[PDB]
Amino acid sequence: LSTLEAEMAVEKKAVEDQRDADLEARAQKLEADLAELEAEGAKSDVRRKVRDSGEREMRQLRDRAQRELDRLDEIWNTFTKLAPKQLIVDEVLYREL
Repeated sequence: LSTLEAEMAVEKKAVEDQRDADLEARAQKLEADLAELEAEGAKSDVRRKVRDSGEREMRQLRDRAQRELDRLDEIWNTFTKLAPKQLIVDEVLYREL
């Protein structure tokens, strides 16, 4: 249980580091690309539509990564608390186990 808990946290951390690296890069792309639009023929409403599409895209990026974290925690919890008579209806989670 010690070695597996470690590996599981390392793998779970690798997803956290990957998420933080992508959201920062996407945010930088927003700053740089939004600066071009604000410095060149800028208008109030259009820039808001570009940043809204930027915020919405960033939201989806964090949601996806959080889904994997939720899936990972669902996998580690099921193994530690596992016992006979337990029923697994996911079938993809069972394949992962």
